[PDB]
Amino acid sequence: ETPVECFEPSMLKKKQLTVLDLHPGAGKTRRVLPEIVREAIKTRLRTVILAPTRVVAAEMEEALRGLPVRYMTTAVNVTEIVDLMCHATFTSRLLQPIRVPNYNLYIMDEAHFTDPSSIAARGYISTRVEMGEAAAIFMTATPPGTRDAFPDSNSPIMDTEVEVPERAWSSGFDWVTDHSGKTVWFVPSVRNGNEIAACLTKAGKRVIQLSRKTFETEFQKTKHQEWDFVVTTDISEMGANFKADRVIDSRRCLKPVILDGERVILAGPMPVTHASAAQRRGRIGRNPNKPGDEYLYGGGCAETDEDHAHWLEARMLLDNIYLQDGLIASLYRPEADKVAAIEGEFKLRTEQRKTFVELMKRGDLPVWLAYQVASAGITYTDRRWCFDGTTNNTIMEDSVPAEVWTRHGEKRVLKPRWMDARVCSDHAALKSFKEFAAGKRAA
Ligand SMILES: Nc1nc2c(ncn2[C@@H]2O[C@H](COP(=O)(O)OP(=O)(O)OP(O)(O)=S)[C@@H](O)[C@H]2O)c(=O)[nH]1
Ligand SMILES: [Cl-]
Repeated sequence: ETPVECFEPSMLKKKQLTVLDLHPGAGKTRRVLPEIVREAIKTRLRTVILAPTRVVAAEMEEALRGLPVRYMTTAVNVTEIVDLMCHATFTSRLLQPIRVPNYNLYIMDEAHFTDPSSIAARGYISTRVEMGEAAAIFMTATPPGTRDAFPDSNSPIMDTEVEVPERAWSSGFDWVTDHSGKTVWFVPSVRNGNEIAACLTKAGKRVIQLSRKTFETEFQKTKHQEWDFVVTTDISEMGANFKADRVIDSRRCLKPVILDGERVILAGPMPVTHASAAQRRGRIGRNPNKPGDEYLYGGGCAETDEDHAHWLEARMLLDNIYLQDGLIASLYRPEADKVAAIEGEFKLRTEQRKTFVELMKRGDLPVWLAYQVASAGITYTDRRWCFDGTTNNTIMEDSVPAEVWTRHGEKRVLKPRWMDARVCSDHAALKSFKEFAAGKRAA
């Protein structure tokens, strides 16, 4: 229950689940993780290590060099004693009709990650631990329920609430561009990031944008002194290391919300959680001999309620991940109260379960949307639902209805039967959903 400040080998005994909240300067990846891994190899424990991103996974692979650790960059079925993969890869593996190894040790890094695949992985793991099959270590500086937006750092951080631009500006924010150092700017969305980055670029700044779809390749560009701003969504809350001296934090996020069980809207921008604010601020103050890092933030914090879609989507995943004796994993208890749904409420019959996973893995659809289409009895290749919805579900592209040529040869207005705002959030999202609706892409 209570987080612990340092690793101790008793945490590796079955039924133990520990939240490890390491102090600044502890060297989690380079010092603590190899100690845990060596002790795991020592006691012949089948172990998996779960990184939030491929960037962190690559950092772990380096830190663990010379140890028998196998890094699985993709969710392909495999079947030397320590596996390494991303949270998302792990959950994708759980969905395959192949049993995942009987790991007796799970190590999850940046275990505060609130994406549905991470929530689902935490529920599966905590269930395996509760059943005496394994031990688990959840590593995070911001465990569930944290209310401290201003935790300790290696060096003191100068915190100041300011007006943070939410749109492009032409004047009135000279403190933004008068800065001569490096700034990480957290924005609530890709579209907002696009508008802010363009404005900084117009002002002569060298900007790198980061988001979930681009993160691995664009994060590489940060590894040099060749930039003035990183403009990033919340994805950089999950262990992204920057050499910066300032964070500009909107303190805002978008929240996917299922309205009346009929549609998903992206509500907000609204205040971030305390954990998110702490992690954003946590990009700086990291050098104990470099004072003066600055955290400029645009508003207050607020805690999630039950209307956030990711926890329902995690239950949709876990209901369709088998265990022995037909068992269904529960959410990790600190998060279980974020949904009203019970284990099994979303468990689909075999053929519709298969379509559900196809829409997610092949179709790149959000979990909620994939579930609506699968549970309606629609097969994966039937794209008619993308066009026969209410006019109220028309997706707009440049202030006119978006239009798609189907592989059958008709031009159709994009009007999905179920509307999930995430498929048309940004240009990259829409482009993908358009290719999906065109029946062109079976991936
Ligand atoms: N390039 C480089 N960076 C280091 C080295 N040791 C620590 N750092 C970086 O200094 C920062 C502060 O270290 P620390 O407080 O221990 O954070 P940490 O997250 O536990 O450190 P780690 O998991 O990345 S090893 C981190 O960003 C860490 O990556 C090092 O040997 N080389
Ligand atoms: Cl993103």
